[PDB]
Amino acid sequence: YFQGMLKNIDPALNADVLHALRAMGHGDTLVISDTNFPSDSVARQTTVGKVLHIDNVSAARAMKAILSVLPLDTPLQPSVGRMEVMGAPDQLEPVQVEVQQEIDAAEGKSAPMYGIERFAFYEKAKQAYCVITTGETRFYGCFLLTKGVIP
Amino acid sequence: YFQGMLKNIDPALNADVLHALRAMGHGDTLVISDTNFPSDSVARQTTVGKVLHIDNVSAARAMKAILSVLPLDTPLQPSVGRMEVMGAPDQLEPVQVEVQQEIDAAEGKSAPMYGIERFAFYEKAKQAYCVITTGETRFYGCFLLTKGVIP
Repeated sequence: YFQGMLKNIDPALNADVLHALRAMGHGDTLVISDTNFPSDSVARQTTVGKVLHIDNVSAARAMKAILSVLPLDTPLQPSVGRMEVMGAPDQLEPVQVEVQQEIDAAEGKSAPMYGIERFAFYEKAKQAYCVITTGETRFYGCFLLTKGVIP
Repeated sequence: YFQGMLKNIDPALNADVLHALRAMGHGDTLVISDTNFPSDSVARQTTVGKVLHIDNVSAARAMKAILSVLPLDTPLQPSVGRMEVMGAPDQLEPVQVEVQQEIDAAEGKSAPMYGIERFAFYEKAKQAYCVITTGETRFYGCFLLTKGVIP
């Protein structure tokens, strides 16, 4: 839906998502979740308190939309966390490699995601500013972003 | 305050204003108000139901920020209304000429504001999606914008 789209802002960012992205401080986090993650329960614990959506799109498409406006904290710390595949900390899934492309495109440099164990990922998610769920059905399609700061 | 600013989005647009601008449909209206207008009472009647703010800035600075993201309905109808100076429908105040510059800059063509009588302006304001007040202290510093549509 293109309805109500604004000038030079990715139309996939709906009003509730734009609000969250703008209201977050430097160092605040958000989760982009797939359809598998328990987004409803986890979102109840976040600052926003309800699940936000970039619906029907892949995790990579969601990442592209979010990073088109959101600076990442890359100059100061690795700023996109991914889930670790069980028993294989270095393994990347197709859904994850696609998302990495969007991060590197937004940064204009290599910015590899850092791994987070499943349990730790859930606990970090509960401390996020918001959860933004997507149409991503593939396993391990969740990411933890840390907002940076524009000079 | 630059805190939390996003990439390529005028930082004067806070989260509540960005939300409103994105959530409005084609043909929805908003009021940019000066400090003189009864923004609190009028805003209670709008869709948003509370006064939004681009604080401390002039009406023209507010217009610049809003039009940096908001398409106007100019291809279809005159899309910025101004208050008519009492007994002088064609007269423009300094606050109004400044705002016209921002409109023409955003449109890249001449798009003269249309006049609205005081009483009509108030009644239209009550039907707006939102009122966004500013630091504009000068008289007649209120405007009625109509959202357009991007192809």
